[PDB]
Amino acid sequence: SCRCVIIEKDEGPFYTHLGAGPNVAAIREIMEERFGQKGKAIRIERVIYTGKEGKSSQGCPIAKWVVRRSSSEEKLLCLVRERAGHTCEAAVIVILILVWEGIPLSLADKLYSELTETLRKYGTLTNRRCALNEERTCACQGLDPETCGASFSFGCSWSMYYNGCKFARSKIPRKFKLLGDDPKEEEKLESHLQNLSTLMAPTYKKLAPDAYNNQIEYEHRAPECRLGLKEGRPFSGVTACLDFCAHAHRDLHNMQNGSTLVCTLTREDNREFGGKPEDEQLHVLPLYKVSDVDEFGSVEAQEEKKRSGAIQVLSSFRRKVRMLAEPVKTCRGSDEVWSDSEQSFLDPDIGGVAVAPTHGSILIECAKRELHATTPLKNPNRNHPTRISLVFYQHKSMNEPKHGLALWEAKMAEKA
DNA sequence: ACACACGTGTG
DNA sequence: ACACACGTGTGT
Ligand SMILES: O=C(O)CNC(=O)C(=O)O
Ligand SMILES: [Fe+2]
Ligand SMILES: [Zn+2]
Ligand SMILES: [Zn+2]
Ligand SMILES: [Zn+2]
Repeated sequence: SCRCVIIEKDEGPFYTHLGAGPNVAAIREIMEERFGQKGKAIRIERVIYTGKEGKSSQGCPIAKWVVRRSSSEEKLLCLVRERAGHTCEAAVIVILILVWEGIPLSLADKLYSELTETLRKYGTLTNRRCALNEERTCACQGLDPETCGASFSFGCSWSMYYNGCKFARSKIPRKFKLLGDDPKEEEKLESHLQNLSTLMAPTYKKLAPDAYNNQIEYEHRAPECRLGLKEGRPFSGVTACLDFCAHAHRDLHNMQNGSTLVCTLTREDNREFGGKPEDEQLHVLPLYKVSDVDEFGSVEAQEEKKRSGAIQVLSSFRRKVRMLAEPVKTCRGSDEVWSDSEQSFLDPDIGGVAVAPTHGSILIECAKRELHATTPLKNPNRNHPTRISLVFYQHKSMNEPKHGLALWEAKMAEKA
């Protein structure tokens, strides 16, 4: 759409549905309008796309810079990318929005408790490729099967076998299936996530209207493939991640021109603004580094944030981890090894920009397009997790009524 | 190209 | 508890 000219990967994935404008100043104007507040309440960080991925010696997620909530006065964090070379009307795009005070703290406290107890006792683990490094030998979730970090997926999901909702053949699908057949437990679980899906829809509409609008386009066509209890239902699936290390990946089944909302819950020792948690999980963009200047282009302003901790400049580590003796085999013992990261820290252009999302916060990013990851916990324990994330998304080709049951019957009706 | 996947209902 | 049928996109 611009004659800056064409457009490549050197500048990063291009999209505007989280927001775009000719300069950082214009982004503040958009965000102040959406959020209803001007000034210190909104924080914008410029991040530079380098295309060079930060990872450990074993190929597992690491951070290099941590963007942390600067003060209780900061309500909304915005990460932006100024696209290299562009002077057009979409020169600066929004790649992540973080609402610090996303849901009520009393609900976050209760969801932390309810989801942990329900899922550890009744949850069916969902196997995902991003649970493992590329060599598939790492142990970032932990090795105790009773306690290891894990991911549980609910709602509707896309299926290559139907090119549509996996529930195409299910009379009365179970969107929140738990081990056994305890309907009362599944209904409680369902009610919590349906309620939360209902609470977050308006927050999504408010802060990322274009993305939100794309996700409700076929709401009245495929309502069986949407969550939520009130008009305006952008979400289709929800995944709960309990101390789960999501290795660098993109959410490739996600619908184009959408986004994912991540609601973070944290263990009880990490719920005060100025607190030293024994551990914490971070959300990382491994292809980005931080700028030398703040939102307004001041070097000293950026240096003040570095020494204040609002941007935590991390340093290299050398730790001992476990490596599986055999890789985990695909759908189709252990030994100790050193894991380093000096190499990611020696190159200033190897990326690793992390945010530290708080209890009850809401994170919005286009996970289909941006490589993203979560850091492994020191002692993962899904029975008492350091962090729970609830990832709300809509997969592609989820626009048929009744989970696509009509097209499937019509499909098999092409018979001989 | 081509290995791989936030699966489920049949029998 | 198993086997089998159904078959898409992407990043590289
Ligand atoms: O929990 C987070 O912050 C990110 N989670 C994911 O990217 C995922 O499970 O696909
Ligand atoms: Fe993801
Ligand atoms: Zn790993
Ligand atoms: Zn341009
Ligand atoms: Zn469905």
